[PDB]
Amino acid sequence: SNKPDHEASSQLLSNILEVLDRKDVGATAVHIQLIMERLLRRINRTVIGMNRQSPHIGSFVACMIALLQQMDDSHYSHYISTFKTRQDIIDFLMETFIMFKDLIGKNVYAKDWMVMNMTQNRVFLRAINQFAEVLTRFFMDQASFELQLWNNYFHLAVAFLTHESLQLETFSQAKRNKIVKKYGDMRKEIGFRIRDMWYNLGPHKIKFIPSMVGPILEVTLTPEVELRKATIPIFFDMMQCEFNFSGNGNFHMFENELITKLDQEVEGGRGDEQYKVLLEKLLLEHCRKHKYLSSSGEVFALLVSSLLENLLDYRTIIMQDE
Repeated sequence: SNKPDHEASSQLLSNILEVLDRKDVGATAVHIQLIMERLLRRINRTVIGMNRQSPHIGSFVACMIALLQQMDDSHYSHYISTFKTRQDIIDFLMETFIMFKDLIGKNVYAKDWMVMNMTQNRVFLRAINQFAEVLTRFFMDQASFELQLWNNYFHLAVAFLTHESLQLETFSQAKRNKIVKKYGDMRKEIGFRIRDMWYNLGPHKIKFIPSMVGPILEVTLTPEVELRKATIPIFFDMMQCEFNFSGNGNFHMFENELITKLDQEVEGGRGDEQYKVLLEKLLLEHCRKHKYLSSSGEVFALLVSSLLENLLDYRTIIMQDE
């Protein structure tokens, strides 16, 4: 029966936290700590159910982030880390990620509040980061089993990283620099964190490739240079992992959907010629790092690259010939 109170509650919920954020009124680290402790999963449940889009849900949105905006890692790690039986906290985390995907998908703003938009981007960065560290120190091969959940994470991570791109900052010549000075390039460390999570995964990667094949391309498809630069080697990485498998088998299964998706997005029109160029380059580098199977992957990547100029030429010609 909480329904009519939602907005009203948010009102309450608003002011408290913001007067908590009000600087010199009084020290509140433990106080906000407590409020966190006994309201987080709660409000998350709410906006799970409050998840209807038409109403004042957006307000709750701010509420949530504001909390965690104010609220510091020491707290995340404090007891929201330190819950009861682990499986419960696992459940909670799935709730978190699924909701985050539900946020980034169907964003609750008309894209004109891009300022607070950037802010909530940042706070989501921070929060999911804290989730990353706990998921390591509570769900790496130290928690060797029940390690699928990253599915969500990774897609969510990728799904996060799949907006606010070079053309977007292009809008004003100032726009890029503006958002960089205020924020930098979020995508950089976003992808880097996903990358180090990949590395941190360890041997269980082989359990995971065919799924994560899709995600690693958009990030690689990224218009920018540098993170894409650090991003390609992952490809040689899991192809090598598939080789650790290919001791029994190959990586043909891998390269198949590789090529597949590669197509549908390249024809979808994201990468550029220099994209394939640097692909070729770096993959070749990696192939110099390794022996014979690197040469095999080289000829396969030559096939790839070929297909790439085929597609780019296709695109440029279609947009101008019929």
